[PDB]
Amino acid sequence: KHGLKEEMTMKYHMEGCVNGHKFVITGEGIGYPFKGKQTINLCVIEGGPLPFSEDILSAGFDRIFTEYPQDIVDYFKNSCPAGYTWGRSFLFEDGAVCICNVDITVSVKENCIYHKSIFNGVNFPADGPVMKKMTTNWEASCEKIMPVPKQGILKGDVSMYLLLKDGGRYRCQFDTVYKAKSVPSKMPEWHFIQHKLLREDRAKNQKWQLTEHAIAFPSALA
Amino acid sequence: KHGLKEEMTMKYHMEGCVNGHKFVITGEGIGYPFKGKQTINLCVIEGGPLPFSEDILSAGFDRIFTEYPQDIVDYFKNSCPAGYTWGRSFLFEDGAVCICNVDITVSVKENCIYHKSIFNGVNFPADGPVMKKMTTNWEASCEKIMPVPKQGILKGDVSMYLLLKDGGRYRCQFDTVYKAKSVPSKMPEWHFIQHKLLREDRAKNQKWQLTEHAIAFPSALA
Amino acid sequence: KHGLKEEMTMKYHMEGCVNGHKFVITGEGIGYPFKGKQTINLCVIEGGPLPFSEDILSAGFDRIFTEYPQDIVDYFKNSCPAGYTWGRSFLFEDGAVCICNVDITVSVKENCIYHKSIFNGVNFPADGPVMKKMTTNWEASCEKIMPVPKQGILKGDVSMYLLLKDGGRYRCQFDTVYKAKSVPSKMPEWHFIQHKLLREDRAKNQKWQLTEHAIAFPSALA
Amino acid sequence: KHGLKEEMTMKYHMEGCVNGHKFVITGEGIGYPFKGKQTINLCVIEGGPLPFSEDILSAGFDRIFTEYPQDIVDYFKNSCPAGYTWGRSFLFEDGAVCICNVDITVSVKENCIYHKSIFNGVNFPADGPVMKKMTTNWEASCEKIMPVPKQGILKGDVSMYLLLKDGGRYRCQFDTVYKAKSVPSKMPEWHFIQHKLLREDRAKNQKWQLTEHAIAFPSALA
Repeated sequence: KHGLKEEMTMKYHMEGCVNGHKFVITGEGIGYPFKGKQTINLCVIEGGPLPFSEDILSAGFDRIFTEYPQDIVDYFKNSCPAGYTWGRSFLFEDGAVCICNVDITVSVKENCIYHKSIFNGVNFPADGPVMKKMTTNWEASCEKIMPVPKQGILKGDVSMYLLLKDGGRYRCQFDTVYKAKSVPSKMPEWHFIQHKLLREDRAKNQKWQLTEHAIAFPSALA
Repeated sequence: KHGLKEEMTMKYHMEGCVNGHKFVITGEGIGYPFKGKQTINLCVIEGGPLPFSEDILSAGFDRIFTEYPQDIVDYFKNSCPAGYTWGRSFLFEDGAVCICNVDITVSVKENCIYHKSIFNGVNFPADGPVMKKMTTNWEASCEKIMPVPKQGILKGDVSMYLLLKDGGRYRCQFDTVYKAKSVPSKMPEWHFIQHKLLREDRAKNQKWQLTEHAIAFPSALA
Repeated sequence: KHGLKEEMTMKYHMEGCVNGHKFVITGEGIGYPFKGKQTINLCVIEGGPLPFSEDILSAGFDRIFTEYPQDIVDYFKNSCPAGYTWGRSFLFEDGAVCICNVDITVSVKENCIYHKSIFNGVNFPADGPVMKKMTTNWEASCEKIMPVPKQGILKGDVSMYLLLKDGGRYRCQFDTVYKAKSVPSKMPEWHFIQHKLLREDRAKNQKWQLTEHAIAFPSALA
Repeated sequence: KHGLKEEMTMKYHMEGCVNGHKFVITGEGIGYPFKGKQTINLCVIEGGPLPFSEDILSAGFDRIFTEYPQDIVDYFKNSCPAGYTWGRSFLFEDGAVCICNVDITVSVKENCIYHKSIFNGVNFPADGPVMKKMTTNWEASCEKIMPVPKQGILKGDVSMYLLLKDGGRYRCQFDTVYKAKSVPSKMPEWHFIQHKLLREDRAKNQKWQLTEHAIAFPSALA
């Protein structure tokens, strides 16, 4: 109906720079828009091996892949097949900061979703979990999604924790704007989305895999 | 079992200072620990009429009043009847900041819960929603609750929105530590709590009423 | 002329609560308004010994004691003898937060300046420099002072570093509003003030001493 | 001695993306390393006309151009002719965020300094001063420069104000790391630098000019 089928494929290109190191990452994978699941495999083709933990890039590679109850308006699916863009800031508690822009576009012909990313960051401390690769996975999280009705865009807000090998928690504040590639017809009331995101790594060429399950749920409290 | 019954009464004393103005507020109300509901009525007995919106004080007056599924450890109820203390910072987006400390203690004899608060704030702009009283209610929110196992305490984190009469959203970041008044035996895995909080105001003496429904829910994603 | 003489005496009362611990501190000392120097001695009379480093309270006990070139309007001296109030937030990098309100009033009769403070804080980590007393002194700093002409008040902004015994730096963001106790006649262009602040401690009763030198200087760059 | 002469020329290339709009800017100008002055002219060659105020990019195009008293170690000049890189985050008070990386390299042959920049940003509000071009100039500022001795790098910290056409002030927090392109021999004690930065705009092709005067000064307070 909007270009999507219960099972689809995805391609991801990310160009970036962290702490002055450039890199390019390319990724393919499988996803289930209505189940709210993606699984994707990534490969560094430039700048490898990354001197910073791969975890920082994970949310840098798609809300189309969210399970939405039919009662709530799905802005992301509604934007398809042309798709949507978004931008996000990442504010880490040790002062590091990153920013990401992503253009997402559905190719109905090939039943494939494309993701081009620019990812940039700075001020990760040399002696901190990211440049020393002491991060494990991101905790599950619950995101708030708020309409900016006058603008036709959405804002997301979620405070995120990265778990440390050595026990602890490393915080990162995510602030996101989501913009349909053309004017939507309806606009959701605000709502939550719950997320789970896991990484499993893979010595010739740096590679790894990510999985995400996400589910939307109304403001309403029983 | 821990001093609590399905229906209870509450008393609230808050002493504070906002933008240099002091005040004292006293409150009584009714609550349902296991349903996760309180309703409470408040009266200014000093410093009235408040020159700042009453909304800022709302979370300043109890997690005992949260509905907890039996599967997740309820730290707050477990701390009763002696109870617990907590402290919270409030970081508003226009630069204003507030802090609150609260001592909570259950009187099993009288089936009553006492709440003593100190509330302080500064740097609310004269020409902003709080000092001009243009705030409506707080949006529903979803709080994260994280164990600090080594310390026996909990940390809460939730980014909060106050709605404006004139449409918009005014943000406030809440960071909280919760400390049982003596050493707990078990410690919850981390979890979410969903909140709803509403104000209805009441010309002799400044008074108003607050209602809260809150429900805990596990990290797990179906 | 405004109640002040090249040498004066000061009295300081601070009531506070940090991390749930209350206390009262009383202080006397000597100061030189036009040289921009104070030296003051402090004594805990309640809640002693403090479980948190004394450094956090240092800026919590007077801009009257700033050296001002005659070319720039001195708002603080101009507010005397009635004096002025102020409020400040303190945002530490580990998430702790404090707030202070202070009423300052000159007693020309006795050539004495009074300082009443309320100081409150929360969320200092148990295992961090403040609750473990691993702080040394605050680095020198340069504060920005900005007029809010329409309101007749001033805003101060300075990012502050506390030095750690074990080498490092612990950051704290200070945001301040300064309010004359009645309407001033002129209002400064904005400007810098440079600060130096040092602590030397003193087993019967917890006591210590603070010294401050501060000098104002115009926006202008040679 | 380190490749520099009292008068030099500069070339600037910046590639960027703000709020999803890409662009390329190219710039030439004249500078006086030891007087701490640059003046530079800029031209958009891609993406013009910018939909966001030009002010945001101003600090995005060199500390070599700082007047340093001989008593304080000049890390930047010392890094020449090979030069140095740096990265900076920009945290605006309305939630927008930007990041910049810059590689600076001196061509002694041609008495020219090259500046390649990547500049990225997001979450500038549509209805805010930057996307509506209501900004004037940046106020003068005083930056703190702190050595990270173990790493051989420097950290800068300065809270910045952009002035608004319609009167007001728009805040931006700058955090910077400066990294010599090879290991320096000495390391400065920390210090201040005072900055002044002004823009004058110029209908065929979007162009404009920037000027900067900057002067370093020791921690010491007379």
